[PDB]
Amino acid sequence: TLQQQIIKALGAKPQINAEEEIRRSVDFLKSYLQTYPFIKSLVLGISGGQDSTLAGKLCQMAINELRLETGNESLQFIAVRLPYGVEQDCQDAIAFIQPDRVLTVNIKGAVLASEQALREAGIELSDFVRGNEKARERMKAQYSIAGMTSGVVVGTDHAAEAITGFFTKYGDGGTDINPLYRLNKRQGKQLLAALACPEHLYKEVALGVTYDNIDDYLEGKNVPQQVARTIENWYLKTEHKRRPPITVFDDFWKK
Ligand SMILES: Nc1ncnc2c1ncn2[C@@H]1O[C@H](COP(=O)(O)OP(=O)(O)OC[C@H]2O[C@@H]([n+]3cccc(C(=O)O)c3)[C@H](O)[C@@H]2O)[C@@H](O)[C@H]1O
Ligand SMILES: [Mg+2]
Repeated sequence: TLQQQIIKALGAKPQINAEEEIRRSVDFLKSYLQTYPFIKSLVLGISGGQDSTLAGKLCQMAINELRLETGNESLQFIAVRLPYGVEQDCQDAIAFIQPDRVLTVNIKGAVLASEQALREAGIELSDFVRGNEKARERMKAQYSIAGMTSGVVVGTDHAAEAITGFFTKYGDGGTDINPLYRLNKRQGKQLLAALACPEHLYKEVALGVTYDNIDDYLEGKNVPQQVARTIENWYLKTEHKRRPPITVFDDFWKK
């Protein structure tokens, strides 16, 4: 079935052990940094929501352990707040993560500048397209920071978003390493609970399904046929987002 094929492709599991997965992600980040010792920083955009808070906690834990283990005082986790103009949840998230450094970059000025240049050329953006533009400016900011701090950009992509391609191509989807990949939405909550994250930090119509529908599907459960079709429709439609640019050698789009 397509469901079984998708589940395999995304590495999703019906049930996971919170603590064990926490260590799998942390050990992953630690191992990567020890393999590429020129990397001195982990950069992650924080929004005060479930995904970035979970990833952020794991990143700081990885950095904390590597410091104690190697003695390298130069390693650091950089949390980046990227507000558009002018949110107490972000402060709470920060207090929970206890990041080594927090940088605040307001992307409004740049986004308005990009839109003005486009407008003068004859292109007016719809609010929808402006949203992706915002996501890409956030990507740009994080990569500039990584470039100046010898770091890599950590992504928050997970199975529940990868399956529907619910991310901006080269926007929040533009990252270097994704420690949450394989987990579904509710499983991400499990990890946060295990980390004692303040409940309110992890507690939109675009899709024709709910996150419970998506997580159930990813867990291999029997869902109403039309819900399965909707989910698979999104998956098939967004394969280009989960693969490198298309070349004359590719044939996946021909099926
Ligand atoms: N090992 C690793 N594993 C995972 N991620 C890694 C990584 N090393 C770096 N990264 C990530 O990638 C980033 C570095 O890559 P990138 O941002 O490309 O930076 P970089 O590789 O330095 O790209 C710039 C080079 O491309 C040339 N360029 C660019 C564009 C157009 C043209 C032209 O001729 O028209 C030439 C430019 O002249 C220069 O030689 C790092 O900051 C980090 O975010
Ligand atoms: Mg997310």
